[PDB]
Parts: sequence; C-alpha cells; structure tokens
Amino acid sequence: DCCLSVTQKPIPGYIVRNFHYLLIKDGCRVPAVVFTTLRGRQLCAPPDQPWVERIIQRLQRTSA
Repeated sequence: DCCLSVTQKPIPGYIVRNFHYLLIKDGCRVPAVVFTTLRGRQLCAPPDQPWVERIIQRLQRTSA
C-alpha cells in the first residue's frame, strides 16, 4: 500500500510542487498519481479525474 490516502476532491494547482506516477511494482495495489505539496505532503489522486490531468498539464507548461 503506497498511498496513505487518495483524495476524492480537487487540490488547488498553486499547492502542487510536482507529481510522480507510482505502479503496482512501486509497492501500490493500483497505479497512483502522487502530488507533492509545497510543504512536501504526498497526496495520491485518482488517475481518471479530469482535475488531476488538469494540474499535470500546468506542471507541464510551467515545467523545466
């Protein structure tokens, strides 16, 4: 179990430092998108929610 708790509800973009994708083999039951907050809190998010794609598309434009 790699996710203490998936969030149902949208996280504000401005809170998110970055994302990483974790697989079964990473020690997860199901694959998970992990958002790391500015404070360093891991928030697992549902890969199928448009609000998750939506944050990742900003981390992509503002990226590096």
